[PDB]
Amino acid sequence: MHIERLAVDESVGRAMPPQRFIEALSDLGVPVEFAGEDEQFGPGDAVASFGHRDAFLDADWVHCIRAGYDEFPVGVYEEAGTYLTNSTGIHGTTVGETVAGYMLTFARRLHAYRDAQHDHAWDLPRYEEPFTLAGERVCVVGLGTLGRGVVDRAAALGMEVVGVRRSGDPVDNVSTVYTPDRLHEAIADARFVVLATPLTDETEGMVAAPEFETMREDASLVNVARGPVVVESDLVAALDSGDIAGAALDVFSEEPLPEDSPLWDFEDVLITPHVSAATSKYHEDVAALIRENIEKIATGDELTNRVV
Amino acid sequence: MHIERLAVDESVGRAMPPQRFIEALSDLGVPVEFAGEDEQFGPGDAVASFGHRDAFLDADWVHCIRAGYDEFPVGVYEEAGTYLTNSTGIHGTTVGETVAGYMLTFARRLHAYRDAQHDHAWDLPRYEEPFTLAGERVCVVGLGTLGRGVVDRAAALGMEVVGVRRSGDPVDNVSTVYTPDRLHEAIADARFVVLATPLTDETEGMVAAPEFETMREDASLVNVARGPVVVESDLVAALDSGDIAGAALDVFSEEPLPEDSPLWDFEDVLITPHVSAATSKYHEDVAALIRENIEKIATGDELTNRVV
Ligand SMILES: NC(=O)C1=CN([C@@H]2O[C@H](COP(=O)(O)OP(=O)(O)OC[C@H]3O[C@@H](n4cnc5c(N)ncnc54)[C@H](OP(=O)(O)O)[C@@H]3O)[C@@H](O)[C@H]2O)C=CC1
Ligand SMILES: NC(=O)C1=CN([C@@H]2O[C@H](COP(=O)(O)OP(=O)(O)OC[C@H]3O[C@@H](n4cnc5c(N)ncnc54)[C@H](OP(=O)(O)O)[C@@H]3O)[C@@H](O)[C@H]2O)C=CC1
Ligand SMILES: CCCC[C@@H](O)C(=O)O
Ligand SMILES: [Mg+2]
Ligand SMILES: [Mg+2]
Ligand SMILES: [Mg+2]
Ligand SMILES: [Mg+2]
Ligand SMILES: [Mg+2]
Ligand SMILES: [Mg+2]
Ligand SMILES: [Mg+2]
Repeated sequence: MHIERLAVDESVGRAMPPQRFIEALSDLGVPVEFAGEDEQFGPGDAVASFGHRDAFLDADWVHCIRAGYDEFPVGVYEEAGTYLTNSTGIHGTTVGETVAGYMLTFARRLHAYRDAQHDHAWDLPRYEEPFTLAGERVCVVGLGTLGRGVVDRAAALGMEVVGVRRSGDPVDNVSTVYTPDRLHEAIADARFVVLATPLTDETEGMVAAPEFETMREDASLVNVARGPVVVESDLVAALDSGDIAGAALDVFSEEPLPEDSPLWDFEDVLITPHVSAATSKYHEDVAALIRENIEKIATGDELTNRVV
Repeated sequence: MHIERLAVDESVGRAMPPQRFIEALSDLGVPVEFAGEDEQFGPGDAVASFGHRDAFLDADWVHCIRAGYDEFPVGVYEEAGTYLTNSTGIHGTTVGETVAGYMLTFARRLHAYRDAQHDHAWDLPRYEEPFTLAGERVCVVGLGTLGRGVVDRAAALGMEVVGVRRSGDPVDNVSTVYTPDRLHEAIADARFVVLATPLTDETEGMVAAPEFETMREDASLVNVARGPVVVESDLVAALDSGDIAGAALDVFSEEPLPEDSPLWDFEDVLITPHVSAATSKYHEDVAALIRENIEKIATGDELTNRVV
């Protein structure tokens, strides 16, 4: 690989202003150019993009500007001989902070107060409603960049932390790590269950009616992974039946979440519009990954975040 | 002083169910009795109360179940020989968590999402709006139990932390401690300014138009102290003018906050109903101070949290 050009697909617009991103890449040593839906690639092309296009298969290298690459046909890239990288490793602080925010919102009742603020109502909680995260248990399912960002902040707040990962191996600040076949043991005693796994064959529909049964009735689910990791209809049923207490949800089976979803109306559900990782500096964070991999290519070393 | 009785004033019901507090004081070595608003007191009586009654001055000891004793006439107690203690030392975790919650709410825009949830609207923030607390500066004004509860959590979240206290003496996790005569220096570069001082002759009206001028236009004020530490009309004016960005307010010059107050309507104000220290274990927290002081009276040692 000898890269002569970085093309920036217009789909990066879904996550950030393209112009800001192009300006963040200006002294790379190769030209950085905007590319639209209908363009052609070839030897020496690198491409930064949000979604997949078949035209990218003519390029040497595609960088997906998301951590999740579940919408990329990974097998076709391998067969085409086209390198594919992702943006894992940059979302730990933003997502960890958002999730700390969700848990504190539930513990301190901030969402109920915000509801009351609209009515100008000085509504006091029941004595038993407010609690402290200190001493409460969180189970973090997926212990990568997102999961660890959550873990570190939960641990800092004095929470008891357990979690689940594919390898079952120790993780700093996690008292007990479980393999995925022991999910029900992991979630059983947790006040919060946080989902931070990629969407894969194995994780799709992982959290469904049996898991909501196992969960504490006073527990909340947090999904910052992908919508289809949860069976959304089972989630609705569990919330209506009281199998769990509530949820903070950033990702959904259909996005935007349809207006007629029952999820919008549960008091103890927080809906956020796939923004748990949002940051005014996203363009710089992704640009740094692109720069790193340019140097890797130039010096003939293995790419950071290589999917295939 | 030899205590023969602990009277539990009915005003404790403003903070916790009195039956829960009475039962948590069962092993004091003296009887614990409820006291209505028309109750007589004499030698041997200790009282546990939320607010002041002149009737208390015939008792030997009043324990205020709040940290703030500004509604108690301290000069009137000293002259009368009646001991006064407060409940400072028990609100660090509850207030610390709530303030962390407020700051994360603003950084991650959760309040705006909650507003959109009511309308079933999938409304992304503007790109420049979401940020991370990590790397941002907070000034904590008041470095006692509440202030340290805030500091420790802000520091753990990766914030730069400075603060203000009377003595100027070092405090763990505060990088620069200022005395109150350098308030403007302390607050000028802060993204968040947090108030955690008592209401005193010195602190009343501390934060007014000139301080809102000094503060960053992108900064937010957090008030978990007492309403009159801030000049409320100057706050409204500052929020209208954009001298600051917003505020999280748990305390007000008049509580409950009047429906007609303009503070309810600012998008970037969070109103909470004097609940930043709310917890379902408050009865246990308050009882343990009372137990402590009972033992110190027996051994004839100096009381904890003695006011006069
Ligand atoms: N809401 C949002 O805006 C965002 C969502 N995401 C989503 O989060 C996902 C995770 O991203 P990131 O943390 O960067 O990814 P990482 O690759 O850093 O980590 C993935 C983690 O998931 C674990 N894992 C894999 N399969 C399973 C399983 N079956 N059960 C439990 N754990 C499993 C891995 O285990 P091991 O450690 O053993 O390998 C690893 O700990 C992305 O794929 C994306 O879908 C990402 C960014 C933002
Ligand atoms: N919203 C709520 O529900 C609650 C509100 N509060 C309020 O918080 C107040 C503080 O409580 P707590 O932290 O327990 O009290 P503490 O006595 O532990 O701490 C008070 C702090 O205020 C500092 N201070 C005093 N005067 C000034 C000033 N002029 N400028 C800067 N700092 C000053 C003191 O400085 P130094 O240490 O140097 O003397 C001390 O560090 C209470 O009096 C009460 O009004 C308390 C509990 C709950
Ligand atoms: C969109 C950029 C991050 C958000 C999510 O898409 C991801 O997988 O990273
Ligand atoms: Mg309710
Ligand atoms: Mg259940
Ligand atoms: Mg707006
Ligand atoms: Mg930051
Ligand atoms: Mg003054
Ligand atoms: Mg002044
Ligand atoms: Mg209104």
